[PDB]
Amino acid sequence: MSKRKAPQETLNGGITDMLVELANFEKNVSQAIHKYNAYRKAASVIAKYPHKIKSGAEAKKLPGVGTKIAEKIDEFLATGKLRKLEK
Repeated sequence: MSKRKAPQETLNGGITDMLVELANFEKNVSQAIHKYNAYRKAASVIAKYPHKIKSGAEAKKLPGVGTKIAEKIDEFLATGKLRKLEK
């Protein structure tokens, strides 16, 4: 796109894609602004991070990420797959 080229080594391009996607679902919805900044801020630092998050702690140390969104990051680096186990 002239100056804005895609990323050669997609590091955190899969995570931000799930935080930026649902993030729109937060603001796009009425009573969903608290969770909005959750992925909107976490996806911002990760989508614009110069390195990869090793464990969930590496995501919490980032400025803007809390323990809720950062907790989901640990599950990403932990196993990677997210079954539908709600218990």
